[PDB]
Amino acid sequence: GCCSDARCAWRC
Repeated sequence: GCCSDARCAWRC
């Protein structure tokens, strides 16, 4: 589950 870059992840 990848979402907003400053808190949630980009790597999935």
